[PDB]
Amino acid sequence: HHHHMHIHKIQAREILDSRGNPTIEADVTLTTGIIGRASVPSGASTGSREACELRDNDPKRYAGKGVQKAVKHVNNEINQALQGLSVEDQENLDRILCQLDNTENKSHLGANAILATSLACARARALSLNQPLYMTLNQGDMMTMPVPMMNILNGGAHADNNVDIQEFMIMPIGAPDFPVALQMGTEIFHVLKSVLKKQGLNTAVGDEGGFAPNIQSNRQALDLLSEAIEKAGFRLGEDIVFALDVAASELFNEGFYHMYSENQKFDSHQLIEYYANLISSYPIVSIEDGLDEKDWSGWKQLTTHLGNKVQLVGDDLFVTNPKILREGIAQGIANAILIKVNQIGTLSETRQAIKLAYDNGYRCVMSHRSGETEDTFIADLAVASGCGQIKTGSLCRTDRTAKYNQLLRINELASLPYAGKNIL
Amino acid sequence: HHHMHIHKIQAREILDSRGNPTIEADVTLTTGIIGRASVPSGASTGSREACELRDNDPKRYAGKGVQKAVKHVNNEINQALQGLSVEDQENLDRILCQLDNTENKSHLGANAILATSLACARARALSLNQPLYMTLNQGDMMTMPVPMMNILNGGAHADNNVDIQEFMIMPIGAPDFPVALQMGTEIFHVLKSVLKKQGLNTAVGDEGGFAPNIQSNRQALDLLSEAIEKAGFRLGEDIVFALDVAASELFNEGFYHMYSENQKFDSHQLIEYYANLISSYPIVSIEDGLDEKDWSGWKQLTTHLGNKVQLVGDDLFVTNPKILREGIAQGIANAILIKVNQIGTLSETRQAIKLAYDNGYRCVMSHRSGETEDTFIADLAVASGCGQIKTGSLCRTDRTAKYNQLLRINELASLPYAGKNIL
Ligand SMILES: [Mg+2]
Ligand SMILES: [Mg+2]
Ligand SMILES: [Mg+2]
Ligand SMILES: [Mg+2]
Repeated sequence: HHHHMHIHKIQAREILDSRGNPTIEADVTLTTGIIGRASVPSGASTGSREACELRDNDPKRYAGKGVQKAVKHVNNEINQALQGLSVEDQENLDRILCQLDNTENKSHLGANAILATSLACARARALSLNQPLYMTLNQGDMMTMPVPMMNILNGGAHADNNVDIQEFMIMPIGAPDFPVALQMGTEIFHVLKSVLKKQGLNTAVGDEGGFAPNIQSNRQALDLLSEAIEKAGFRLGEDIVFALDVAASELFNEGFYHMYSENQKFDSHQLIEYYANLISSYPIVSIEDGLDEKDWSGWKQLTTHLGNKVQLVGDDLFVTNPKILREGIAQGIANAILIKVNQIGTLSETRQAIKLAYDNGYRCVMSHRSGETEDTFIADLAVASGCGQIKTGSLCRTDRTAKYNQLLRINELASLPYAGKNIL
Repeated sequence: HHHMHIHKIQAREILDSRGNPTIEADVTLTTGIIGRASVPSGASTGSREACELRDNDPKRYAGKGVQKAVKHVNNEINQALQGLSVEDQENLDRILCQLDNTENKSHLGANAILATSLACARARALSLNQPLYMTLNQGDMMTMPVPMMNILNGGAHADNNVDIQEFMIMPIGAPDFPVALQMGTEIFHVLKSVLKKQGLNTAVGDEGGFAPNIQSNRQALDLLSEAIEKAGFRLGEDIVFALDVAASELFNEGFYHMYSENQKFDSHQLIEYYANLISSYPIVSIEDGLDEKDWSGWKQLTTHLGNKVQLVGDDLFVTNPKILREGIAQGIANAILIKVNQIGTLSETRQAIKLAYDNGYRCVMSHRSGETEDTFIADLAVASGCGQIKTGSLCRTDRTAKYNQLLRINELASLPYAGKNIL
């Protein structure tokens, strides 16, 4: 009977994210007793057009970062708005949530309250169907185990070192399947720890589990990773390639991009040239947010000049937002989008952005935030969407490894190809 | 009772919070219910811990694969347990121990055995349609535990110069557990500002505590004190300290080496050193203050300071009822750190707890420095009524997942918070 998908109750609670800041978790209980549960991540380098992350701003509670207001919105308005409705229709529930909030940026109820509800409903649906989450999430795309881009040296907003570039990532693109890809990246990660330790560089980790040394230059960071790849026995280019998240909106000030670690200040043109030179020296296949979220003329130039040679990922540029991605597609900027559910607030709108990217030749990279939880939703969504690439952290900290472990579990019975080099 | 019978047991290799392989098991009942559990891994491991079976293939995960343990679950353990009931935890655990037939579980591996033991416990809870902590209680009065929160990491958990492994705060003055978690978190974030303002490292070690270099252990305690005060809490009334020295890591050739302070100590001298710390700071608990083999030292420590401070045996006892029994008889320590993977079954862990309770020893439910997303120790801490948990700093989901599970239990458990009763 299909009334078994009807919602009995929705509730939320405050939990801690992986940085120690509160975030929201929602439980959706159906009339059969089944409970779908999901929690919401939180970024540090957040684009200016991300949907509203509703916080309490009480200085006497968690330094103003409580989320009891968002919890209260789930317990009250959202619960009573959705009770008796079916979780079988994800689009209908997300539509009701957006209309209940009735603001462009989800600032009445909070994008975190809406997303917690949206994802918990998706899990309640999957439990009702008695199928793994990734199966219930697929909308016809050919599923693959994704290639991970693994952020093993952290900088920028994620660490207190002098590193300007936010993320230095390795991608085990030459691996034959996902378990071996994880093994390769893990082995490189541990060799990198030894390489750093021998040079007296910091091996404590930043927010995403990558080491947080001070570096002499971005090139030194890439040299250190190259050294670790070689000492682990893998081949640059053939086995492992590089991806970067510059998070350049964090470096843009007063009309210039500031590479403080290198005492350099670049206009847009000079930073494009800077990237072209890095690409000619290292196998960098992907650059995320190479330019500022408002530098649309720069992004167009970057895409024309280097887009044939490298993947260019809009993160803050697009904020997982179909309206913004549509404008970017029309203007010809970037060729990939970083998919962050909590940048937009619902599964359904995330799916819109994915469809708009696929239909127009853009790749999708499924992504964590730097503030994670134990929730592994993005592992199932990466597989289900067939996007072929995931960005979910270094190889330490369970906020990251829990996603890698969920991919290992999915790989057991999914009988799916590894995206591998097809992502190029 | 047909609904509690085992259909199949299987295992898989996953990554722990340090990036090293570990084992996770699924126990599938004839009803289709699946109990799942994974196994943590220590860094400063006692010499008498049960065998953590690794593959030792240098071409694979630097020799730290656990496929041998996974295969022991898939084959020997599955075949031995097919058709038995998870209703009786002691029976399954007895069967697992007899199947291995070695003193330190070196044939199947304590990790293979523990993964099965805990997965069976979960499948049992699910079959009873009861929260895990409910199904784990064995008559003790349940409480929400006071957390000791390791917010400055050293020793084997970070590559800084810090000798003491763990500097912990305990929000003993909090009215309930959510407020205790809030207190510790607020201090954690303030401590980050304190360190950052002094130019000290705020990247984190294995358990989520900051990993700066320090001038001395007193300086570290001063830095924690400054953060407690700037966060607006009171030393003593609100917040007290606990330490894990992991002194077996510091012991070599008759002396304990505090390299960071350019000093070494014999056992007698290190006892004095603790006495002086305790008189300068509100330290209420010292774990592994002496080497795992320094039994004469531990006796002296216990007689001299045991009425003033909690003395937690960790490597001293390795959650092993046989060793705890010897220690109680000799009068050493007054608490035990409970680590399921030091002994290898839930049933033997429960034996240690009961043996401690029956003799006036306190129990501290504990993580390992290498954790997984598994939150079993949150439910076990509550179910045991031990009143104290050690499960990490206030960042890294390997730690916060356990605090989050305690928040979830607290919602409907209607249980008191152990508070100052832990003294
Ligand atoms: Mg960002
Ligand atoms: Mg980014
Ligand atoms: Mg230890
Ligand atoms: Mg210890």
